[PDB]
Amino acid sequence: NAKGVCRSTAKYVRNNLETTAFHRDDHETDMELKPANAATRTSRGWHTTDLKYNPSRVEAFHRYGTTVNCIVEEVDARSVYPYDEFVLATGDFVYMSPFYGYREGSHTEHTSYAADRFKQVDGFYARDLTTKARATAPTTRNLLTTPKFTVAWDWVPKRPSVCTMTKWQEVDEMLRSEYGGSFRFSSDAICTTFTTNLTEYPLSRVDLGDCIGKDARDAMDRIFARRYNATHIKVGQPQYYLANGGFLIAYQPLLSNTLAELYVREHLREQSRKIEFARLQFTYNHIQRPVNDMLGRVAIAWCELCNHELTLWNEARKLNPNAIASVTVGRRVSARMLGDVMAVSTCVPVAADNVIVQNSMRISSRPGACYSRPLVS
Amino acid sequence: TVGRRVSARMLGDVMAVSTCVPVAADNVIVQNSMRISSRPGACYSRPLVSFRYEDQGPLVEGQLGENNELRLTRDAIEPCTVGHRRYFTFGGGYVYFEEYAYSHQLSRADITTVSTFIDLNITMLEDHEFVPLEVYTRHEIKDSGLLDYTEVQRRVQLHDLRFADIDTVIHADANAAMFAGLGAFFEGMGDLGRAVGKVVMGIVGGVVSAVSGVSSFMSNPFGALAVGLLVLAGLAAAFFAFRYVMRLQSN
Amino acid sequence: EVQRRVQLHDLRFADIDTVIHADANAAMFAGLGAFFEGMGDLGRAVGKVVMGIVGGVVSAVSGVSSFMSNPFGALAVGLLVLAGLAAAFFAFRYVMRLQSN
Repeated sequence: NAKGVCRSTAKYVRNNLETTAFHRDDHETDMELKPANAATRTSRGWHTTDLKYNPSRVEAFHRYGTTVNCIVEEVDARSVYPYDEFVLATGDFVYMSPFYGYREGSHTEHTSYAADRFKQVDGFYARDLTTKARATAPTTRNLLTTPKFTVAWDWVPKRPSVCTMTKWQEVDEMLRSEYGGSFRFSSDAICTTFTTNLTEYPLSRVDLGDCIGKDARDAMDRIFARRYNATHIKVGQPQYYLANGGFLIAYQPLLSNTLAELYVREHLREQSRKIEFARLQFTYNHIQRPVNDMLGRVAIAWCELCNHELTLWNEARKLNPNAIASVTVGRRVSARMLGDVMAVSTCVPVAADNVIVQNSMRISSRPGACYSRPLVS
Repeated sequence: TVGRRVSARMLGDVMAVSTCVPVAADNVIVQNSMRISSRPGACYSRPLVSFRYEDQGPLVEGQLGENNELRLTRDAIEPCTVGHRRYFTFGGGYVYFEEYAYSHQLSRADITTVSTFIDLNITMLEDHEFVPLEVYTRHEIKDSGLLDYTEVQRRVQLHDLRFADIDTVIHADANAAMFAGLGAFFEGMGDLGRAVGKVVMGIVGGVVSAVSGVSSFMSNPFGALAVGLLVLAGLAAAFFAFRYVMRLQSN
Repeated sequence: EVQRRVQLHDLRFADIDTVIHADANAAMFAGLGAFFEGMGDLGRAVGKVVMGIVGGVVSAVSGVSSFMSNPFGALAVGLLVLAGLAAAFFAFRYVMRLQSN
């Protein structure tokens, strides 16, 4: 931080004992940190020795008795609730809360490293290794030593709380049926089938802030006004259910005008020989049988269609991961198959005038070979 | 198409089919390592397993295939890489391996799902590689996951280049450089160049063919033995006669 | 199956590369190196000169091997040994006459 240099010496372990290394077998010296040429605009990096890029590495390791190279790298970091640990853009984990420290409220957070491995600094000032210029305002700096690298970040107090659940999908049409002592839900919009117990969940016992309830009511009314107001009727008040896998479903049953009148004429005959549709919806067997057949056929049609599309899409995913992932996310991304799952990251853009193409694809050193695609700078 | 697990194979322009047999999840065991001990450069592509068809039956050996399939061959092998990481589907969950060794198991609920053809809520990072030093010092190959269609055709084009370089070496021979050197010298001398070159090329051809003949004879064990016995006899005769004349030289 | 075979072929090329990049003397140098490192200071004092003389031996053998591969090089030694055999057997038969009488 003070000058942009390292000591040219290090401690290492071999044969179960500690030993000291020295750059090219020479004495302790301040080595200058140089920018990495292939590093992006963001996620910058610096090194003390050029062997990572220069071809001299083919002989350098046989030319000197020992080498020492100092590395410094900027990376993105992410943490998720309950914020007990975090990950780095290199794929490594850190078993400590990003909000931890010695200040108020920070010292009670989760940690898995010894007390000597952590240190905090107040009134710290950053300095860019590229420009050699110092920062204008101070920060609080956290420092931690992992068994394979040291890591540092700027400290901030723990952010406020938020609603326990977030809206994922608004479904215009969703069929519900009862089978094997459980409810089953399905739609053409999503290929998932939700399964749930018959008992309704008491949402009011937990959503005291109405953050789930209010949003649900508004969405159901928007959908009803847009598509159903002219052809269907609301049967009763909304219902809440907790589906397998950790989803919460807000449901609103409907009846079409053409079907509602069948319940009306049955009720009129029942009243003649001797309205809350919620009391009648499943009582008249002769009306429900045609409905079970009609809607059962619709549900099966959607099920067969999902299997057809998933089968084609999952095969294309193996041939070209980048194209398939970019279409799903809606932006250019890089993707790779790590066995039976996919890993992803973001690509960085470059302006069209900052690119130059070379005139030849032939390799001069080996006459039989040629490049498949053009060379660029 | 059929609505159940089946095995299929393409016999040219038609398909052949048969039924698969199920095995219970508790009758299967996975091994801790993917490295091959007999040949240090090779590693298995997918984990090794052991299982039983019935709760009391003898053990059978295999390799874990795609989508819970149990293969009986143990033939998926690759050259070992650095920075290896993999997740394999296993009995309704996943098993995690790193640097060709086992680590732990996960539930299908532990990983986020791209549950729709389009979804924008993913919170990615700009990844930065923490490359191992062996890539520079020992020139070891860095892992790159499963091959895609572009990568497959890139490797096929690289292998046919290597075979082409081998063909050039066996089709050509060391005398071609000599013949080219001689020809380049003679063509520049005109009529005299051809008048001398035509006879010089003939005698040089006689030399290389004669040398090739005697060299070829030694390929046979009896040919190699005959020349070996001749030089051995010559050595015995030489040292005996040399020692004998040394006696005369002495007195 | 296609990607399984592609990975099997690149394993075979890696084994071929390993054989041509390495050489028979590496095993000898490794054996010598392990002995001299284990021998300590005196081991280094001897090893530094031993690698020089062994280098002279292997380079001399390679030097003649590079000559022997040429048709004229093979012919030159062939004519020399043939002449040596003729000289040896003639001289042996000659002294045998003297040995007889």
